Amino acid sequence: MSPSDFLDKLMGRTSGYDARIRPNFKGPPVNVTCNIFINSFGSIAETTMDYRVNIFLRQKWNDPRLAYSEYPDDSLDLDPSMLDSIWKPDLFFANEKGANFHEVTTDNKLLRIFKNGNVLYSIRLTLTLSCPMDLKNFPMDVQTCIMQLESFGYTMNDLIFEWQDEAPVQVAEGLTLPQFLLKEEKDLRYCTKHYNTGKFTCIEVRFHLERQMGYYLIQMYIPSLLIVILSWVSFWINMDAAPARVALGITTVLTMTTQSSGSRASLPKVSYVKAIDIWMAVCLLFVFSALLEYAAVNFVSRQHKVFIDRAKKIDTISRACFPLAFLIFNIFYWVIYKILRHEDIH
Amino acid sequence: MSPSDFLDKLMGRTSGYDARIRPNFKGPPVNVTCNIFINSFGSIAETTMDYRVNIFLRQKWNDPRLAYSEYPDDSLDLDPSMLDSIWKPDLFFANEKGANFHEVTTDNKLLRIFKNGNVLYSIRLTLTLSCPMDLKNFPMDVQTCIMQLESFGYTMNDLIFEWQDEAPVQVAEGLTLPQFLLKEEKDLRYCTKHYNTGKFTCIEVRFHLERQMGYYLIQMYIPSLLIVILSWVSFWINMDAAPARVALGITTVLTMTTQSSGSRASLPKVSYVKAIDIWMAVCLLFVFSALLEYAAVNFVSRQHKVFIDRAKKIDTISRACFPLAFLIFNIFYWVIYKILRHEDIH
Amino acid sequence: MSPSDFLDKLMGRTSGYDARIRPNFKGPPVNVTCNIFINSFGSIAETTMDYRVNIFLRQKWNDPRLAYSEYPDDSLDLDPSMLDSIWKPDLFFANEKGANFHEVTTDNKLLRIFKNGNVLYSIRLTLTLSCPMDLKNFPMDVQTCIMQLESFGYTMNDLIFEWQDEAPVQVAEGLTLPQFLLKEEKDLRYCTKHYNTGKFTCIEVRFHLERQMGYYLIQMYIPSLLIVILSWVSFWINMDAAPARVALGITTVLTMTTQSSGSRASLPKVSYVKAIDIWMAVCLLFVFSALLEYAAVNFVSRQHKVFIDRAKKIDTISRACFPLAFLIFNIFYWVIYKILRHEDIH
Amino acid sequence: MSPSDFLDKLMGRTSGYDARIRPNFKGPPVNVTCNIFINSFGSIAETTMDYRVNIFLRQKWNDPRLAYSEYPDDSLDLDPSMLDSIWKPDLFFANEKGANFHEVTTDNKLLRIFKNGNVLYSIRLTLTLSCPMDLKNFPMDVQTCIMQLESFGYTMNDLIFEWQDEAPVQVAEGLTLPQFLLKEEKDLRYCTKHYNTGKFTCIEVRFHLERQMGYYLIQMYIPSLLIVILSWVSFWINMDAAPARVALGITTVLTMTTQSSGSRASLPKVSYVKAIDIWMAVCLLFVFSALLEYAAVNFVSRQHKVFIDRAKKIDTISRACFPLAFLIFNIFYWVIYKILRHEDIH
Amino acid sequence: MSPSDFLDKLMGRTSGYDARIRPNFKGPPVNVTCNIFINSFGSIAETTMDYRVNIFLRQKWNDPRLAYSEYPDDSLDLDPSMLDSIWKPDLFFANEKGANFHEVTTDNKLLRIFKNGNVLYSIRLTLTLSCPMDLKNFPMDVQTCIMQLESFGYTMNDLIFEWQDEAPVQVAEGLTLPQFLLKEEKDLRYCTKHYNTGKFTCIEVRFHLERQMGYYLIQMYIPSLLIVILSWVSFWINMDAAPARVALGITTVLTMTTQSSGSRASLPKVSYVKAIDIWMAVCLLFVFSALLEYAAVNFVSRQHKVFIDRAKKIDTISRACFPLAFLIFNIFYWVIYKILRHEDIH
Ligand SMILES: *[C@@H]1O[C@H](CO)[C@@H](O[C@@H]2O[C@H](CO)[C@@H](O)[C@H](O)[C@H]2NC(C)=O)[C@H](O)[C@H]1NC(C)=O
Ligand SMILES: *[C@@H]1O[C@H](CO)[C@@H](O[C@@H]2O[C@H](CO)[C@@H](O)[C@H](O)[C@H]2NC(C)=O)[C@H](O)[C@H]1NC(C)=O
Ligand SMILES: *[C@@H]1O[C@H](CO)[C@@H](O[C@@H]2O[C@H](CO)[C@@H](O)[C@H](O)[C@H]2NC(C)=O)[C@H](O)[C@H]1NC(C)=O
Ligand SMILES: *[C@@H]1O[C@H](CO)[C@@H](O[C@@H]2O[C@H](CO)[C@@H](O)[C@H](O)[C@H]2NC(C)=O)[C@H](O)[C@H]1NC(C)=O
Ligand SMILES: *[C@@H]1O[C@H](CO)[C@@H](O[C@@H]2O[C@H](CO)[C@@H](O)[C@H](O)[C@H]2NC(C)=O)[C@H](O)[C@H]1NC(C)=O
Repeated sequence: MSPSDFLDKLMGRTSGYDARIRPNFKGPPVNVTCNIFINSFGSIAETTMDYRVNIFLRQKWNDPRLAYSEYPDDSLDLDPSMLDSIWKPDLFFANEKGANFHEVTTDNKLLRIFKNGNVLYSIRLTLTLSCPMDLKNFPMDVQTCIMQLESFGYTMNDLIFEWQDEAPVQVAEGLTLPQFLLKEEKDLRYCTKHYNTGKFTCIEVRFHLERQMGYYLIQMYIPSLLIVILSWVSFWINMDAAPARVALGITTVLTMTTQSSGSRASLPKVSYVKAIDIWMAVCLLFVFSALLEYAAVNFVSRQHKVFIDRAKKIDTISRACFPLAFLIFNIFYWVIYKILRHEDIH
Repeated sequence: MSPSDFLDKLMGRTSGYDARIRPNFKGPPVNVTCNIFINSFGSIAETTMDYRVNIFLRQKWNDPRLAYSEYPDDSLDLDPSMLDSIWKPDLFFANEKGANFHEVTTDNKLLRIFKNGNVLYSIRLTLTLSCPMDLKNFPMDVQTCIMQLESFGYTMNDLIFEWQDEAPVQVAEGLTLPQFLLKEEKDLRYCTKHYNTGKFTCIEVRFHLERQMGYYLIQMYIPSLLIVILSWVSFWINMDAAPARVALGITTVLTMTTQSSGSRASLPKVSYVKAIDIWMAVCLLFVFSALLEYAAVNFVSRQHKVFIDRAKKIDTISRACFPLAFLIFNIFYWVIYKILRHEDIH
Repeated sequence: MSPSDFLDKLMGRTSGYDARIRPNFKGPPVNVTCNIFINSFGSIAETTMDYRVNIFLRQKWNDPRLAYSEYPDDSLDLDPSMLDSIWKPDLFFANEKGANFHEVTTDNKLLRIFKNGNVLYSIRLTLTLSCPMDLKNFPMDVQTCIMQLESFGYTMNDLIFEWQDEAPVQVAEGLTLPQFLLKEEKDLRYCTKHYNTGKFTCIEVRFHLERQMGYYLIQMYIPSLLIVILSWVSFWINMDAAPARVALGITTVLTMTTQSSGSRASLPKVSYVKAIDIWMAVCLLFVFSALLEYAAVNFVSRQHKVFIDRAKKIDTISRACFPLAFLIFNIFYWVIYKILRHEDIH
Repeated sequence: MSPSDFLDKLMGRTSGYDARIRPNFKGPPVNVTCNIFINSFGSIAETTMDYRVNIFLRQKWNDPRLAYSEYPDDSLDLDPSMLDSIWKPDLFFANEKGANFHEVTTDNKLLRIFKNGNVLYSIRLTLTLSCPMDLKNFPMDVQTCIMQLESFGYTMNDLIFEWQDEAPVQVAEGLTLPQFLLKEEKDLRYCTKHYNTGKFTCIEVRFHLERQMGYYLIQMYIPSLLIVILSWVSFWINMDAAPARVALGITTVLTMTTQSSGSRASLPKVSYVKAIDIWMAVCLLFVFSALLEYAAVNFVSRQHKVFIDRAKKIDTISRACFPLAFLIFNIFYWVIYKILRHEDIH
Repeated sequence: MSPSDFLDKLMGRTSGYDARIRPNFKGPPVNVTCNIFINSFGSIAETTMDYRVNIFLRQKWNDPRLAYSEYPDDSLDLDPSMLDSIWKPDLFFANEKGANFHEVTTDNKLLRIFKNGNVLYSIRLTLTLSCPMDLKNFPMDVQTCIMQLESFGYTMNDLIFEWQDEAPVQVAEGLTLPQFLLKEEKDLRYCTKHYNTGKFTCIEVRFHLERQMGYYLIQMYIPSLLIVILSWVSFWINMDAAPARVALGITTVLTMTTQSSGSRASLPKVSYVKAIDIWMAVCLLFVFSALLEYAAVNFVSRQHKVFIDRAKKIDTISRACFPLAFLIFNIFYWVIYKILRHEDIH
């Protein structure tokens, strides 16, 4: 038996097969079972509020008109040359900003037809999916990325999207992301769009990502801590030496304002306040109060000797008060964020 | 009755249907009723003077030649395979810089034909629409984005664009923009282009966006206020200590010039002045006058003791004059902008 | 009379019409009358030496083979479906780096055929035209943008490009550019390319743009003036206080070098000098000479009291010499540039 | 014998050749022998975690149906006009983010058919292949780039990919990369993907790249060494002069924090620490301890003469202690990294 | 005689002309004579190691099958409608990273057929050609850009590429590049690729570009010279005033490190050292030695009056030693680079 003509007798003008008609035209809705295989993950830009992903989308459905028994082979691995002449679901990604196929040597498509009439349809896709991100608790935040698979033309009585009981979302082995950590577990919700044109099917997955804090502690917490400790040096400097103490005040706030403005380089402008802003605002208040303390002792020292020992008493108290009032804030910052970020796991 | 041949008898060579001829060729103009559904909104770049939007454009019109009665179904959900062989309006966006369709799995199109001959045509579009923006009152400004839907080839006697009485512009639930706030109400104007080639139909919507101020107060108002308060420390420093007071003058203007140049990072170069420039120019005049005040008291102190108490009197007056003259400016800046920005709601 | 067959009898195999043959094959050259309508203007990047423009290109020419008398309608508004099967001029833009059509819903084309056989052909185009820019007199410069419309395949004996006597270049109402001002008048030159392949027709327009100076005076003239005035404070400071005066010298040149390097952020590296460089070089010489003046008085003061009053005399003279020598330069800078920029209007 | 009809008799409807059927349909798997020729290499972006490469992909396989004996020519150099009508392997690159063909004048393809029925298929490709990079030991790191060639539709019983015994990967002569060094040797592994759809063939190459350190020593090691030596000047400055010594402390850490933040300009945010961070953290601890040493001697000097010589003793010890404790660290940094980077050659 | 049928009789099924067969199939190789016309030149990015160019590629060759005598016209200006149905060389650019055609209104192609059977084929192309650049002697370097035109499918016995004796490379009048100078003369080498697939023809041109130095002297030589002269002020300052002299030391190196890091903004990271690095390293050594000189005189001054005049002697010597040792370096830097850059013209 020739391989070429079997495609003609199975589908075409001779058999009356039409690619514009769904399998069960006036019967039960077509149940399309979908699953994905994340080949790559990355390019998560916070400013643009989206992320890039490369997936292998597989779809399975039953077509009674494509049932065959002539060839004894249980499966029929078919090239994508007739993929434009069989009926396919009109799946689309609702949160997608930009997508394209892959044609590096040939069409990156797979098609298989089984004896019972089922059809396996695999494709390679690159997506740039939008993600509404909440940047509160910025250095220590669990984000949730979204992915919706919804039909465009067919309603609930025509097309239904489902997952398998077996691994709907598989991730490639060894895929490690630079700045976050992909959780093993995933959430499969069942969205359903309700437009003025009618009802449409939809399926949704959730990806939980945890940001890595190490970079931020190396960049905007340890150097800011060093700057605050540096400002604490002024209590040990001689109270008479005015240019030295003011230089320790002013140069500290000089570098701190630049660090505060530079800590929000990648963050998209957001009206709410972040935990990083709380940290660098409290540290800026600490070093500004340190210079205002000198502005107090310098005016106290000139009141003309009970004003001399009183001037030294502020320096002695502040030597063992500013580190205590900063260690308390560190406890009230590194505990209230390891409690609440732990809360709201999902 | 077969599904395949009904499309042939309804339209094609057998029925004489032509896609190059409008429905009422020599009769009343075709009334096309349009509406949109904003799926996503964002990427509003001020430098490029445009914004990005992803919409679902729906068009409805009556075609007498497409009236059918053979199939008892009231509606006929048709795949987009014959969308290139029926008559469609030549709609285009006048303010569009760049647009494309979506073909992530199949064509993102919808087509429905009813018994009376009406046609429903839905499509998914991504647009980059130009927006003439006025950046005066920059930190607190209500912008207005524009969207025009105009025919390219047909005139008023052929094609007419209209909205429904029901929700012409619908926005997806949960769509929150990073830096602005989309008003619930919308304005539907009725533009009409008048070129040398004739008259053309047009319809226009207006989107009112309010910028969020929080980011700006965290970045270029609170740190500038801290810098001005820091410059006010020099009145409390000893008048004899020349290097300390000049260091408090110069380092203040050193950081202020960088902050003034850095406050216009994203703003496209604009000839008019902004409210941010007024704020940082007045604050720069305040800290420059503070250093010029020291330049006055230092020259007054050396005139050789009536010149000593006179020198101290300027410091005592300026301790309770600069905050008063700055609080008055704050009243004359945070009231004249909450009055006028409130004015001109549209 | 049917609408469909008239296109077949007017042009096609039955009538012998060929789209590969110009109307007057062995007669007078075809005169194509062109005009444009600038829908948008902007994205004038100085670094890349080009600008972006979106235009409506209209072309008019006579085709004797397309003359019709059967339909009583004077004009024949035709969809762009046969625009690929009629003869069209092979116009191209010589200074174009990148261009594309627009297909947001359908083809953005217009075609009209009149009784006498004339053809009106309108199209929507987006262009990125290169512009050779001269950046001398940078803050105050009149640039000239260029746009050439030239045939690629046909010579002078075949194709001739012309303008109308009526408004060849029309600009959309309300089009205001961010950083420049488009002059109302335009120049229509008549270029003619002379390659080794022969002679070709060409038509050229000129757009005169004036830069807006306000941004630059807010950024690199007023702050530099404030810095120079700040350096003039050192004459009023006590001559004995060495760290204060040197701090007023050094911090001034510290900020000035950064401002001089930062004033050429967008300017493409150019070998010639600009007016901004002249301004900031003279101001840098003024503040460097101010510190060298202190380097003179400090060495004069220690020569061991005729050396004391001599030291004070330089400070008293320089108090009323540096502003006079800077006001003279301001006159010799703001007059020699309002004379010469006024000159060379075209 | 005509050249045109031989292609028709060799393949087509007359001969029954089908491009949708692999050569040995129900026999042994088709063995495809592949090799590449790297025409260009570069654009290795660390932030995006990928690299760009332009290659000449050559594939060789046997087709019994294409065996010919009519033309005495041993080889048949065929234009790519029938490349779409013969069977070709569905090769694809697994780690590819973006790829395209080349059509600068014509299709950049080559096809040769020999007497025995073998087929040579050469193509020009541009790839943007993702590379999982490990940035530990950043200034001195051996990276490994990856390239996988895997079939999409055919399994192990159908398609098998192999290399030659002769030069599978050839590099163009004179190809020198800006920032790395391509090793002469290459590793050819034999990957095999195992998806839920079945087994697939795969072949993999490895490219070993060595970063060039010179740029980094000129930028963030020599200037940091100069800064640390500059901080060592404060031991030679007079212990009484408080503003001079604190200015040598503070300005040093002022520039060092900017250098530490600026050393990670191109590096993508990574949670682990790098060797550059170790270097600039130890140097920051050295200069911060130098200023804390002054904060110790200044407080020791005022205890009211056994406190004077004790104050000078710390300065004398630190003159010959800080360079010794820094030279030891240099030995413990430039040896532990020339041992371990040498280790793990592959 | 009709114009339409002559194309059919000259080429097509009736005449047996095949576009898949070269003119002399089993005879001498086809000699294709090529020449270019650079319409635009620019966008030479050093970081990406490539440049952009827009050219008019003209090719001339003889086709005996296209010889005609029926039409008395010596030349036959043909539209590009049959350019896909005649034989054309498979030219490609070996060093090209990205290229595209131009279709702004129609296809930007030209075709002419003469009586003897010769064919003239002109096309418009935009290229992004890679250029291996050597950045040593960066401010004053003669670069060489490359352009290779090589066949992809045909070998030496089939296709041969040649230039004319008359102007192979023509440049448009008035083309002035921003940052370099294009030499009038050009080098035409004769490359010949030798792959494992066989021998291929190739032709190569060379473009010599000279960088303009003016921008660099305005940016990183004159301000660095001013900084070094500023550091020379410290010799004239009083030796007792410690904070003034150290502030002149430290602020100088503070600005110099930023200038040294900022002088390599556009340069791609390169392991070798550049002339700019030599210049700013020597100037950094000069200002660091100036501060170390103060660190010497300050320690010499306190040795308890033979130590006082000895301290002043270093200041007096260094007043007339540092400018002499810097002028000698200027001679040994501005002569050794005007000798060697002059050498190696090609
Ligand atoms: C697609 O799935 C739906 C839901 O599982 C099927 O609908 C059910 O079909 C069974 C079998 O006839 C009925 O007994 C149920 O009453 C149906 N339920 C509903 C809610 O309709 C449907 O038959 C499936 N279609 C196909 C083609 O497999
Ligand atoms: C499209 O809408 C216009 C305006 O509503 C219609 O024009 C009117 O048609 C009615 C019915 O014949 C007339 O009585 C009016 O005089 C018309 N007004 C104008 C200004 O023309 C038009 O008929 C509609 N066309 C279709 C096909 O529905
Ligand atoms: C296109 O325009 C040219 C120039 O106006 C026309 O050429 C002239 O035609 C008139 C009418 O026959 C002659 O009297 C002149 O001698 C011609 N001048 C030249 C320089 O050739 C030409 O006829 C026009 N062609 C068409 C088709 O309108
Ligand atoms: C492709 O290569 C495989 C492996 O070399 C070949 O499979 C072998 O073929 C020989 C010859 O018939 C047998 O003796 C071996 O037992 C086979 N081994 C396996 C593991 O199958 C195969 O024949 C080759 N196919 C072609 C078309 O050359
Ligand atoms: C293409 O050019 C080559 C080289 O000029 C030609 O080859 C020569 O042809 C002449 C004329 O028959 C012979 O006498 C020489 O011996 C040939 N030399 C070589 C090295 O082959 C060739 O004939 C030209 N082909 C065409 C079609 O013009």
